[PDB]
Amino acid sequence: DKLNILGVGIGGRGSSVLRGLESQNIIGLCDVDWKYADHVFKRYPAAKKYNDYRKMFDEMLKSADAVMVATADHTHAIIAADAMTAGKHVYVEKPLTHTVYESRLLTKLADKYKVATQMGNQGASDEGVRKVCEWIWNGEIGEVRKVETFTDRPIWPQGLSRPEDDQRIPKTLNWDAFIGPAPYRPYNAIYTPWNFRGWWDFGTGALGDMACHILHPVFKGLKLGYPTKVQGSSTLLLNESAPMAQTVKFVFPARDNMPKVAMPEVEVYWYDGGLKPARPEGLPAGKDLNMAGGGVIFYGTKDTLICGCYGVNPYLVSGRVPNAPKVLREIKESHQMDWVRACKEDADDRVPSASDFSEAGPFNEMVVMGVLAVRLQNLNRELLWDGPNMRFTNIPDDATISAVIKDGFHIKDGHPTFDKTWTDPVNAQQFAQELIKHTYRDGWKLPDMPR
Amino acid sequence: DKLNILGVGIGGRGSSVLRGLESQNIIGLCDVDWKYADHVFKRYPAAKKYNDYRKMFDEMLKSADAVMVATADHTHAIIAADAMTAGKHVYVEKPLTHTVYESRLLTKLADKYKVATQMGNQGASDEGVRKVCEWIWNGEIGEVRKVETFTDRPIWPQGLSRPEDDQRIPKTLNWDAFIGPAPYRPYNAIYTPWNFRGWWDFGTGALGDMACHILHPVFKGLKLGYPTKVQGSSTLLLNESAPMAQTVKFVFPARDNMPKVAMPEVEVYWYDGGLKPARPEGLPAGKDLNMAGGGVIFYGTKDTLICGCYGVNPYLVSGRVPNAPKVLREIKESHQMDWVRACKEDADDRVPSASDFSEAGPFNEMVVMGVLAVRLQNLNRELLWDGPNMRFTNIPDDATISAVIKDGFHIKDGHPTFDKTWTDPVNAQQFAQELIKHTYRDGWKLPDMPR
Ligand SMILES: NC(=O)c1ccc[n+]([C@@H]2O[C@H](COP(=O)([O-])OP(=O)(O)OC[C@H]3O[C@@H](n4cnc5c(N)ncnc54)[C@H](O)[C@@H]3O)[C@@H](O)[C@H]2O)c1
Ligand SMILES: NC(=O)c1ccc[n+]([C@@H]2O[C@H](COP(=O)([O-])OP(=O)(O)OC[C@H]3O[C@@H](n4cnc5c(N)ncnc54)[C@H](O)[C@@H]3O)[C@@H](O)[C@H]2O)c1
Ligand SMILES: OC[C@H]1O[C@H](O[C@H]2O[C@H](CO)[C@@H](O)[C@H](O)[C@H]2O)[C@H](O)[C@@H](O)[C@@H]1O
Ligand SMILES: OC[C@H]1O[C@H](O[C@H]2O[C@H](CO)[C@@H](O)[C@H](O)[C@H]2O)[C@H](O)[C@@H](O)[C@@H]1O
Ligand SMILES: OC[C@H]1O[C@H](O[C@H]2O[C@H](CO)[C@@H](O)[C@H](O)[C@H]2O)[C@H](O)[C@@H](O)[C@@H]1O
Ligand SMILES: OC[C@H]1O[C@H](O[C@H]2O[C@H](CO)[C@@H](O)[C@H](O)[C@H]2O)[C@H](O)[C@@H](O)[C@@H]1O
Ligand SMILES: OC[C@H]1O[C@H](O[C@H]2O[C@H](CO)[C@@H](O)[C@H](O)[C@H]2O)[C@H](O)[C@@H](O)[C@@H]1O
Ligand SMILES: OC[C@H]1O[C@H](O[C@H]2O[C@H](CO)[C@@H](O)[C@H](O)[C@H]2O)[C@H](O)[C@@H](O)[C@@H]1O
Ligand SMILES: OC[C@H]1O[C@H](O[C@H]2O[C@H](CO)[C@@H](O)[C@H](O)[C@H]2O)[C@H](O)[C@@H](O)[C@@H]1O
Ligand SMILES: OC[C@H]1O[C@H](O[C@H]2O[C@H](CO)[C@@H](O)[C@H](O)[C@H]2O)[C@H](O)[C@@H](O)[C@@H]1O
Ligand SMILES: OC[C@H]1O[C@H](O[C@H]2O[C@H](CO)[C@@H](O)[C@H](O)[C@H]2O)[C@H](O)[C@@H](O)[C@@H]1O
Ligand SMILES: OC[C@H]1O[C@H](O[C@H]2O[C@H](CO)[C@@H](O)[C@H](O)[C@H]2O)[C@H](O)[C@@H](O)[C@@H]1O
Ligand SMILES: OC[C@H]1O[C@H](O[C@H]2O[C@H](CO)[C@@H](O)[C@H](O)[C@H]2O)[C@H](O)[C@@H](O)[C@@H]1O
Ligand SMILES: OC[C@H]1O[C@H](O[C@H]2O[C@H](CO)[C@@H](O)[C@H](O)[C@H]2O)[C@H](O)[C@@H](O)[C@@H]1O
Repeated sequence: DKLNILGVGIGGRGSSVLRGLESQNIIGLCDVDWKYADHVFKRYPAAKKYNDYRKMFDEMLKSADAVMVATADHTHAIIAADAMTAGKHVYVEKPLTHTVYESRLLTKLADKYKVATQMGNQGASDEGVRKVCEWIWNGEIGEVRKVETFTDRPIWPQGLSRPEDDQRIPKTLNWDAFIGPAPYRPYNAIYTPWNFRGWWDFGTGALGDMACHILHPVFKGLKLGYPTKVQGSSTLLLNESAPMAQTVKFVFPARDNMPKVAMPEVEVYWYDGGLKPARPEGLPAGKDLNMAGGGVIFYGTKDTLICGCYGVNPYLVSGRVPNAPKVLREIKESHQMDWVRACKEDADDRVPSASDFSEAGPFNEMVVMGVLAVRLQNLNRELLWDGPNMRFTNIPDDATISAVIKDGFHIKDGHPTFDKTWTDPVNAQQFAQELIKHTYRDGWKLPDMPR
Repeated sequence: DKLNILGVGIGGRGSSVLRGLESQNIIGLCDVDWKYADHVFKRYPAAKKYNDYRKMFDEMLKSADAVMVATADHTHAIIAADAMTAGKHVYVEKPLTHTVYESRLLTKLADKYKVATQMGNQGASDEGVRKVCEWIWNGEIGEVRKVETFTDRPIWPQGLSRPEDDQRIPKTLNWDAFIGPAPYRPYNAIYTPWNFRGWWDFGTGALGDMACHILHPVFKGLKLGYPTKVQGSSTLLLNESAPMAQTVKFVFPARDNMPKVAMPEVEVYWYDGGLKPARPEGLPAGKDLNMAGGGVIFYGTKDTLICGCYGVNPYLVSGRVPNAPKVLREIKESHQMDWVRACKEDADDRVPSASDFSEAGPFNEMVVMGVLAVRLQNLNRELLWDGPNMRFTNIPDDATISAVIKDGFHIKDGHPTFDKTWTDPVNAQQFAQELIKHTYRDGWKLPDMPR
């Protein structure tokens, strides 16, 4: 007796996800690009097709139990939020949302409406993260105070300028439903499909593409919540496009200790774009820190624990392979079909799936927080974050922010010229508020925060 | 009595340097590009002009006392080396050489021939580095075990492909004398004037352009020598062009202690291309780490000492202005005219200038060693360096190296493609030997290492 699922954003990842769900009932499909997406729609010949989720939701929500969402980052929130208010379970690809306010909105709506929820970081349903947690929690490495994490991404070009040409909107593409709540701009294929990753207003760069896969063991294993301090630096930082390489450093406060391991204040370093943490003491020359596209090094007082992306293949530098007590549930079905199971339990008995918004909500808040760190970098200050009120506490009321628009380097009869164009300065406090909570384009509205 | 000076590489920096020496006698000028450099030649209308340093040296060495060198990096060594074997003092812009072997060659030749020498890092003759040394040496910050250094450079584009079109050699440009001992290639104006910085075979990137200015306080003040370990990582690493941004980590061994401060094993971090060290504890929010294009943070057991590029404006995080005994020679003449003075002293009474190759020789070896770190990065290992024999000790003979030639990312009706083209693998041990000591193109010969 099957879940009725609507899909929204089916052309890319959404394709393989709907594959997971096929046992069920795909009854409605909604993509904005009927060309990129065609292959999928006619894999599900029985599903009424749409190209604006709001027409689909009007007609078809009354016939649906769940909603899968694999759109570009900046619309996940508003789609998911409209579905939960309607009583509907939602799978939502990672990253969960584009902003911090949105992540917190979703966490609070999941709670309020009592609906199965799942972020699309599927390495949360794998074995490797269960072994990292069961080991740290049995004190196998001791107290953890410094963590280093990295990806090799971006592997596409970032550092892009807004295209200066024109291009007409294809007949197959609903360019307005794509912009959604973001600020409107002239269409170009540099923005979709796929390449939205490197654009501030749509994607979250390497952070959004890879950090939810890489940092999930660090967040669950150290039972992290809100950080207290964050700082970032990067290669040339532009106003519309993410940079080629960034370093971010977070600091989290001490948490309750556990019986076999203490949970002190921990510093979490993130590197990407080629940049790597320096090699741990004890690690063999020649062992690659990258496994499946990234690495984590937990520096512990008694030993050093290393894993790959998706938490794969954890090992201790010393050579010891612990045999710690089993504590986390072993997920037997897939990452998607576990979410399905959760949808069919009554709210009162429901065993949440591995990426329920209760965990992934706050987790995404840390990933997306790294964006704020990198863009506010010119403030030249550890940024102090108050988590419960979603604001920095330590930005002066008269400091300002300016980004580079375009680099103008050129040589001129041998002598060089370092021209550059910069945006108009805005108030740093308002800049920041707006990265944390976006002002939605007219005709686009989130549901209210509860509580 | 006046110094007879030849100049070699006069168009760019060489211009302002010849300005310093004007009090003397500029009798010979040799540039390869008679167009870029015309302005200079006719500032010194009496100087026999050449475009190949070896013709000039034949005709005019027997008439010269000294030789100024401000060519592109990769020829400094061979020019300087031929001058010193002839009994001639040399000023040589920074970086001193392109390779480590060359730096060691020059240090040993200065010693053997007893000639005044000066590297062109003029911040060595300035005040701020005397204050950093007099303070460290008087225990004002205590023992230093961790140093962080950075520049905002490169401020020009690197990450370049060999140009695919052709241009003809102007009549004004002796493109062969330019290549010198480097491997020959078709001419293009992407290679000179000025822009050679971004090309492995000619320049050393941001390292060569800024690190001798930034790291000179760290080397002199901690009385460093050979490091024992290095490692590096970077953005996209190409086979002919330096990258957008790099991080290097050096480790030096403990040195003799001084009366008032101990000299333990110290780690030196280097960042560039926008990447910055995390902010020190104690430092005011808002205060910029960059001063005159870079920053140095000496982390001490009792206090934190910060300076800018060229060692400018050293301050302690605490707020104290120490008042340490004066120890280093206070340079009253200019950076160039001090070297001149040194040339006119008899060898046995010569007070060396502030950048005599006895110091700058080893100093450059560390700067240029950061290149080796970045290019050997794929070996996935802390590299152990044996200084006295100029080789790594921990590169396997089985292992090989491959660089990216050009990135082929493109999207194609929405579906993306991650092509990249790679060089043919070469033996890693021989690759490295050759970066340390280049094999000179036939017809180009360094002097022997002295016995
Ligand atoms: N879990 C993983 O392994 C994983 C892998 C890849 C992508 N993702 C995530 O999944 C999401 C999709 O990325 P992708 O590479 O598949 O993108 P894509 O652009 O390749 O495909 C997304 C599809 O959504 C459609 N779409 C976009 N905006 C829409 C909107 N507003 N309304 C309706 N349809 C819309 C697009 O036209 C396209 O067909 C992102 O959040 C991404 O980071 C997760
Ligand atoms: N001390 C500093 O502040 C500083 C400043 C600028 C440059 N530099 C250094 O000085 C050097 C030159 O830099 P630049 O910006 O003047 O370069 P440039 O390319 O602008 O000028 C170099 C000049 O030398 C000529 N030349 C090049 N190769 C030659 C060769 N083999 N023989 C003879 N002439 C040759 C060139 O045509 C040009 O006339 C580099 O080593 C660079 O790092 C140091
Ligand atoms: O009227 C309450 C809700 O009814 C539907 O959902 C219920 O039944 C679904 C079928 O199993 C379950 O998936 C769901 O958990 C139940 O609450 C509908 O999904 C909701 O939108 C209504 O709010
Ligand atoms: O997280 C705790 C500390 O971890 C590091 O140090 C521990 O582990 C090292 C090897 O991984 C050992 O050198 C050392 O003995 C341990 O203390 C790190 O050195 C510290 O900065 C962390 O606080
Ligand atoms: O960087 C873009 C994507 O990288 C990862 O995806 C690739 O690697 C996975 C591991 O083999 C494959 O399953 C996947 O099919 C590949 O494209 C990452 O998992 C994605 O989320 C990124 O978008
Ligand atoms: O925490 C201070 C230590 O710094 C070095 O090592 C720590 O951090 C390194 C990463 O840059 C790791 O390689 C190392 O395992 C960490 O403990 C250094 O090894 C030590 O002298 C310091 O204790
Ligand atoms: O990401 C949202 C927008 O960010 C940039 O714009 C802000 O920053 C400018 C100065 O750095 C201000 O002039 C402007 O008011 C801000 O909105 C970017 O330039 C925009 O295009 C983005 O949409
Ligand atoms: O792209 C739409 C608007 O963006 C900027 O404004 C947003 O963010 C501001 C802070 O930088 C807020 O003051 C404002 O509420 C937001 O709309 C820009 O300043 C506006 O001029 C644009 O319309
Ligand atoms: O005739 C012997 C040397 O002649 C030159 O050197 C002398 O004259 C110069 C005047 O200051 C100085 O370079 C040098 O210190 C003197 O030795 C020539 O430079 C050398 O090659 C000869 O040994
Ligand atoms: O140079 C050796 C150590 O330097 C630092 O330690 C001192 O400086 C810190 C602030 O810059 C102090 O807070 C710290 O407590 C001092 O001991 C550095 O923090 C250490 O990592 C180095 O071992
Ligand atoms: O990276 C460009 C160059 O930066 C420095 O030089 C600039 O700034 C100096 C003082 O700020 C001036 O003397 C000089 O005229 C400027 O070009 C640095 O000295 C150079 O080596 C760099 O190449
Ligand atoms: O050395 C272990 C310390 O880790 C941090 O230490 C360094 O980095 C800080 C910020 O990036 C600096 O302020 C500090 O001076 C460095 O030692 C941190 O200071 C502490 O939690 C640890 O002692
Ligand atoms: O000095 C740099 C030169 O080396 C690079 O190529 C070397 O390494 C290649 C693989 O990365 C080998 O195939 C080759 O034998 C080596 O010379 C670079 O590719 C060249 O541009 C430079 O001449
Ligand atoms: O264009 C550069 C010339 O040298 C290259 O070879 C050097 O590096 C090799 C290892 O990568 C050494 O084995 C070799 O002896 C060196 O000369 C290149 O392989 C040659 O084709 C070029 O002539």
